[PDB]
Amino acid sequence: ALDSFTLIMQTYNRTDLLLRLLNHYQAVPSLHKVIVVWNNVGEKGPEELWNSLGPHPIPVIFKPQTANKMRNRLQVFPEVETNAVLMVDDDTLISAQDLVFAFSIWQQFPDQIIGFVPRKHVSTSSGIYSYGGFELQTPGPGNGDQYSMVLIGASFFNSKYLELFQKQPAAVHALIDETQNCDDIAMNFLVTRHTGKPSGIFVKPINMVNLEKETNGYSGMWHRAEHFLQRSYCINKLVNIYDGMPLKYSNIMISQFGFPYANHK
Amino acid sequence: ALDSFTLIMQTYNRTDLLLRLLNHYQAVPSLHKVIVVWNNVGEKGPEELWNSLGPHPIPVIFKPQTANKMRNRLQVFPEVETNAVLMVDDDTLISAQDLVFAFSIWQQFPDQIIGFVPRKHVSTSSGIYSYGGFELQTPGPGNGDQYSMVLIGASFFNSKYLELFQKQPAAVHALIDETQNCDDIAMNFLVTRHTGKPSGIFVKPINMVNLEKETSGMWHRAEHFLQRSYCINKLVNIYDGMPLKYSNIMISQFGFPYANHK
Ligand SMILES: O=c1ccn([C@@H]2O[C@H](COP(=O)(O)OP(=O)(O)O)[C@@H](O)[C@H]2O)c(=O)[nH]1
Ligand SMILES: O=c1ccn([C@@H]2O[C@H](COP(=O)(O)OP(=O)(O)O)[C@@H](O)[C@H]2O)c(=O)[nH]1
Ligand SMILES: O=C(O)[C@H]1O[C@@H](O[C@@H]2[C@@H](O)[C@H](O)O[C@H](CO)[C@@H]2O)[C@H](O)[C@@H](O)[C@@H]1O
Ligand SMILES: O=C(O)[C@H]1O[C@@H](O[C@@H]2[C@@H](O)[C@H](O)O[C@H](CO)[C@@H]2O)[C@H](O)[C@@H](O)[C@@H]1O
Ligand SMILES: [Mn+2]
Ligand SMILES: [Mn+2]
Repeated sequence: ALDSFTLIMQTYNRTDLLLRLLNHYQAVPSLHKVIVVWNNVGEKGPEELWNSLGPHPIPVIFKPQTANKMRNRLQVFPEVETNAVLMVDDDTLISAQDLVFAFSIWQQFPDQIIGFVPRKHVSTSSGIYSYGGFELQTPGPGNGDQYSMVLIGASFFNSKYLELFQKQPAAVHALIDETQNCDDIAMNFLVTRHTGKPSGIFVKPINMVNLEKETNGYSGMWHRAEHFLQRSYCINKLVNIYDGMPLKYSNIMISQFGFPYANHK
Repeated sequence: ALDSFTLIMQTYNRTDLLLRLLNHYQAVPSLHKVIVVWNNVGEKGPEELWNSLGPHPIPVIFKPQTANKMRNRLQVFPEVETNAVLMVDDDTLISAQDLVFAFSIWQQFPDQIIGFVPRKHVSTSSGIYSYGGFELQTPGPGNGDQYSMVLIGASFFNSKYLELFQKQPAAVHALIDETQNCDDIAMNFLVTRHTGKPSGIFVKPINMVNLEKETSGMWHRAEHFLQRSYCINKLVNIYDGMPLKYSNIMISQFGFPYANHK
C-alpha cells in the first residue's frame, strides 16, 4: 500500500479495448490495485471472464455505476488505499517505462497533476478565454509555448483531490453533468487553487499510444462537433463560478535523463 | 530584483576569449551585473579597454585577485546584489535563450543548482567512489541514467551559498586549493547537505557551445579526472558520509523548439 498507486479506469462501450489494456496495466510496477468504473448501465460486467483468466498480479475491483457520468471516476472510492491515483482513459496505453518514471516524479510533487497530455487556455478578448493546444499562439511571455492544464485521463494525482473535488461548489458538479465534459478542466482549477502552483507538470511520454480506432463501438468523445467549442465554454463558466481565472502557465517539460540513451546531449 | 541575476566569470590566460564572451553576456535579459574574477596575478585588467568600448548595458566589475586559485570565484563579493548567481567558465557560450529559461527554472527552485552540465559519482567497491558522466553504468534503479552533480561552471545557484561555502570545514578549502579543482564538487556536496534534496536540477541546453579551443583547458591535464574521483572520496571523508543524491530529471522548455513536445 506504501509507494504504490491505484489505477482508476472508467470504461464506456469499449469493453474489448478495456480487456486489452487491463492485460497491460496489471503488470506495471508499483501498481497496488485497479478500479474499473463501469459506466455501461444494465450491462453485465466482465469480472467473471476476468477471473476465469486469473490469477492476476493485483486485485481488480469492478464497480457498476448508477448512470453513465464523466464524474463517476471522481468519487471517493473506499478501496483506494494509496496516496496516488493513476487515471487513464480506456483507450490509452502508456508504456510501463513511462508510468514508473512519471510516478517517481509524482512523488516529488504529490500536490500536482503529473501527466502526459498538456493543454492550455488563451485569451484575446479581455476576460474571455478559449481552450486549445499548441496550435494557438503562446499566451506566455517570451519563447516557446506554455500549458496551464494536464488532462487527468493520463495522469498521476494525489487521491485526496477526489475528496476535495466532492467538496467543490454545486455549480461545478452541475456544470460537469450538464456537459459530460470538462471534468478534467475542473480538477485542474481545483488543484491550482489549492496549491497556488501550476496544476500540473508535463512529462513527455516516450511510448504512449491511443487505441481509439481499434475498437468496436463509439468513435470517441473528442470527435463530436461541439467538443472543443464546449471546452472553451467550460473554462469561461468556471471563471464565473469561482469568480476568477486560477490556472497558471508553465513551460516545464520533463524527460527521463538518459532514456533513451544519451538524450541529454 | 529577484527578477535578475549576477554573472560571476573567472578568467585565466584567456583574455581574448573573455572579451568575446563578454560581448554576448552583457546583452542577456535579466542580467544585473557582471563580476570578472581576474585570476591573472600581475597582468593589467581590461577595464580600460572595456570602458573605451562602452557604453555597456550593465556594470561590469573586474576584481583583481591576489593569487590564481579556483575558489576565488566562490568568495562573497560585496557587489553581488541578486539572489541568483550565474556562474560560467570563460570558455563557454550559453545562448540567451538557455539562460532566460534556466533562470526561470532556478526561480522555482532557488535552493538548487540549475545547470547545463550534469555529472555523477558511482561506487563499485562499497565505500570507494568514482567520478564520471554517462560513460559509466547507471548507479541507480534500472532505467536510463542518473546524475548527482551539476557543474557550477555553467549554472544558476543562490548567492547565499557562497557565504555558506566560506563557513565550510577548513579541510574543504585546503582540498580545493591543493588540487586547484573540485570547487564545483564541493559546492554540490554543500547544497545537497543543506537542502536534503538533489544538489542540482539539469536543464538541457538548446544552444550552448564550448570555445575552449579558440584561444588550452584544464580537463585535458593527465590527472584531471583521476583527481575528481579523489575529491569525492576526500570530501566524503571530511563529511563522514556521501550526501550527493541521484536525480533522473531532465528539464526542457515546452515548445522550444516548436512542437518538441510531440
Ligand atoms: O459517454 C461517455 C464517454 C466517455 N467515457 C469514458 O471517459 C473517458 C474519456 O472518453 P473519450 O476517450 O471518448 O474522451 P476523448 O479522448 O475522446 O475526449 C474514457 O475513460 C471513457 O471510457 C464515459 O465514461 N462516458
Ligand atoms: O589555473 C586556472 C585554471 C582555470 N581557471 C578558470 O577556472 C574555470 C575552469 O577552468 P577550465 O575551463 O580550464 O576547466 P575545464 O573545462 O578544462 O575543466 C575557468 O573559468 C577558467 O578561466 C582559473 O581561474 N585558473
Ligand atoms: O479535449 C482535448 O483536448 C482532447 O484532445 C484529444 O487530442 C487530439 C490530438 O490527439 C490530435 O493530434 O489533435 C487534436 C486537435 O488538435 C486533439 O488535440 C485527446 O485525445 C482527448 O482525450 C482530449 O480530451
Ligand atoms: O570533469 C569534467 O567532468 C569535466 O568534463 C569536461 O567535458 C568533457 C566533454 O566535453 C567531452 O565530450 O567528454 C569528456 C569526457 O571524456 C568530458 O566530459 C568539461 O568541459 C569540464 O569543464 C569538466 O570539468
Ligand atoms: Mn479518448
Ligand atoms: Mn573549460
